Amino acid sequence: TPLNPDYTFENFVVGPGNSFAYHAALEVAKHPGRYNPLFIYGGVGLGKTHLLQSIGNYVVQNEPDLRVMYITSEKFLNDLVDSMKEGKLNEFREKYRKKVDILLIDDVQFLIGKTGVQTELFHTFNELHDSGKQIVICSDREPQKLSEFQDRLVSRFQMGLVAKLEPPDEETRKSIARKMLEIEHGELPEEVLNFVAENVDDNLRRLRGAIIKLLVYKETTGKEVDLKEAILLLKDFIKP
Ligand SMILES: Nc1ncnc2c1ncn2[C@@H]1O[C@H](COP(=O)(O)OP(=O)(O)O)[C@@H](O)[C@H]1O
Ligand SMILES: [Mg+2]
Repeated sequence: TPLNPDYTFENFVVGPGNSFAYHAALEVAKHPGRYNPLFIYGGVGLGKTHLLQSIGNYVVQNEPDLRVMYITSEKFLNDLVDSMKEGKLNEFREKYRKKVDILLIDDVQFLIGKTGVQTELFHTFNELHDSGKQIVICSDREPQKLSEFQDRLVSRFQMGLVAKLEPPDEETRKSIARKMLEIEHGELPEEVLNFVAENVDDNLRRLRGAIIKLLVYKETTGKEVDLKEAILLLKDFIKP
């Protein structure tokens, strides 16, 4: 149960592009089991992971005694592979069903082609679901657009909530960048913050990247960040 201290509902700025996703997520965490399952989808750096673990953290705090499980489709892959090699299929099934009340799986696009794993995940889903265990799945693609995927699994993804994250607008981006700073206990000029939150618009992974890059500079160069200086430092965040 090692979740990220930052990935919480409170450090999530809401905006037209992520509002619905954020509420579904929050709602699911307030009533684990009521809406099974929750499948969040969106492109890179849009809050999937962050949102996914918030459900985790929120539940760890308001439902102290409740087995919460976060995981990457990839680990679900790597763990199975071993289950087969090491020979203990049980240990695996005990770990991902018998001993979980809430199961959060991130980046499911990793299972494309991996029909092997796809099959085992399928049942894990059904057993957890038939016993009211909350399931949440994050994907960089929507159920349909998920290539090389077992229809039965895919149709399992839809029988619940389906929310889509979309990149935020400039106004909302600046707010995210500001809340990003708090979390890093940093600080920047009200003209640098702007320039960054206005030109590092690919995704939020890079937005934070830049905001940290600068902080690292303000660490070494004890002086400070000058708008011009920032632009030199952030070359690879405007045209990668
Ligand atoms: N709505 C948001 N409000 C504030 N910060 C956000 C928001 N969404 C994402 N972030 C920031 O971006 C990072 C998470 O990006 P992430 O969710 O992992 O991208 P992805 O969903 O593509 O994996 C976090 O560290 C967080 O600080
Ligand atoms: Mg992710």
